[PDB]
Amino acid sequence: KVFERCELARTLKRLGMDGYRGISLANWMCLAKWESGYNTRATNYNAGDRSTDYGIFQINSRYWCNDGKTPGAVTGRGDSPANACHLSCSALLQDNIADAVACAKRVVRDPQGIRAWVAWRNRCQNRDVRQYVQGCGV
Ligand SMILES: [Cl-]
Ligand SMILES: [Cl-]
Repeated sequence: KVFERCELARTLKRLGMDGYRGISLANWMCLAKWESGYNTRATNYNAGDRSTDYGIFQINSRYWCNDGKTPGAVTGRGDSPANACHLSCSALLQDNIADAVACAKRVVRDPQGIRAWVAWRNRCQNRDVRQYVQGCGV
């Protein structure tokens, strides 16, 4: 699904993203915009490390969801960082963003917070992001 700007804004608000782990709704808006153009079915393969970015927030398969084909995990068990969101990557390609939202919340629970996405740094950090939520009634 390709969300309209204010429609997404109202949806993220309802899903409790405003101020989640200190991140304003405008920053979440800035992130989705640059990551997918508000497209839930967006995917990007990284030839470089053999991982894929899924969905509206372009969540990577190396750490956050399982797609079975990305190299990198434990062989056996113990201190296991893989599929942190406990979801099939497919779940991040649905029109309903509840799962993508829950996963994005888990991502920012780590020290880097919203900095986990390089695009946020290049395109949103230290910028006036009010434009993304203006006139949406949020
Ligand atoms: Cl799933
Ligand atoms: Cl799975």
